[PDB]
Amino acid sequence: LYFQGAIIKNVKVPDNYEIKHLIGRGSYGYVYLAYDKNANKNVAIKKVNRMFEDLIDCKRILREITILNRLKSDYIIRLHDLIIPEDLLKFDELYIVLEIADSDLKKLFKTPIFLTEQHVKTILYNLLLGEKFIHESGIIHRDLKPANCLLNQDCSVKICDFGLARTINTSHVVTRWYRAPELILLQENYTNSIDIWSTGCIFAELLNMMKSHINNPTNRFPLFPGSSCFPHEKSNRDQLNIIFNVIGTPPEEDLKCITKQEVIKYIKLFPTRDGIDLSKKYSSISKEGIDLLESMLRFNAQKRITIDKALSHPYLKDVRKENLENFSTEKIILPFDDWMVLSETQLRYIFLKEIQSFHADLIIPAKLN
Ligand SMILES: Nc1ncnc2c1ncn2[C@@H]1O[C@H](COP(=O)(O)OP(=O)(O)NP(=O)(O)O)[C@@H](O)[C@H]1O
Repeated sequence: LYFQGAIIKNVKVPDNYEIKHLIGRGSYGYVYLAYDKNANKNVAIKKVNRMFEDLIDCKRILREITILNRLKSDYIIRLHDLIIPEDLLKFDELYIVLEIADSDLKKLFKTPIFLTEQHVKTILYNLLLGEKFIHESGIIHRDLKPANCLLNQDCSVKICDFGLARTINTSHVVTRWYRAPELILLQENYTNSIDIWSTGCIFAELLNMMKSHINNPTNRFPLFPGSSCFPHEKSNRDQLNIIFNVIGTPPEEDLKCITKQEVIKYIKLFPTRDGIDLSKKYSSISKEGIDLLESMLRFNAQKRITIDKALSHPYLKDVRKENLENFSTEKIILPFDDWMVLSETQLRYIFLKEIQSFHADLIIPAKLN
């Protein structure tokens, strides 16, 4: 006769944080509502377990933490605190304290509520302002999806979950539904256009919330749900399949970017087909709206609409705030680099320095230098 309210049990955090309840979960973390006595505010606390088993996963959480700690924007979720581990040399857990948000787009999409088109617009624009800041800081998030676009009741969007981000120069559930084809196809280089693609996918799901497109909330679906999310060739073949089913086999101009012969030949062996007509799928929105949607979802990363053009797109004139597009921020420097293979030792050092940024007096063990 166990109590389900024993989900709070595993969460051990300094006494100034009062754990209230569970709010959300992903493939890596469970996150909890908590009240902070010292700051007088609600916060979110992400707990990540088993964090040195796999070192690729370890690096992931370091990247998430180091990025958010060096970002300063109302459109990116704030890093409120990092809790000192009790065992500084052998800790396998980490408590990440974040600015709280009311919700997230994945939750909204499941709720039995309908949005107006102004809502859709307000939200997409807010998302794009966030992506702009990510760009101007010389980062590509690389894994934008409904789960990591947090939402507040006033329609403001806060981006999170930067563990897959890259800089501009075990087994888990893995969602490939918002991945750009170039990424699916594993091409050498890529730009922020990768985040615009993801934005297009999200936009389709924002469009689903209008009653005139979908009368019954039960039946809102992602645009590209091809890949299976549970544990390279087959998963990506299905994800590439469904993308072509929607936007079409690509034309020759789109294939000129590609470097490797075998990839072109892989592509070319998907039977030629035309897209769906998205105007017919989303037939309550203007031709401008559909233009914005179709521009974000171009196979050609080069022809895909840019952040700046999406912000200034006529479909969003009604909500645009050119005042907020113009800000000044520098390219952040991360305390490690993408290529760097790093030891447990070295990764524990960098964690503790970040934790030290929030806790001035923390002393890093000599063993970890
Ligand atoms: N600051 C926050 N405020 C409120 N809810 C949050 C916050 N951060 C995360 N959540 C909720 O927790 C979920 C998981 O967060 P996320 O950062 O994706 O965890 P993760 O497992 O570490 N990353 P992923 O596996 O890519 O989802 C989100 O989809 C939200 O429902």
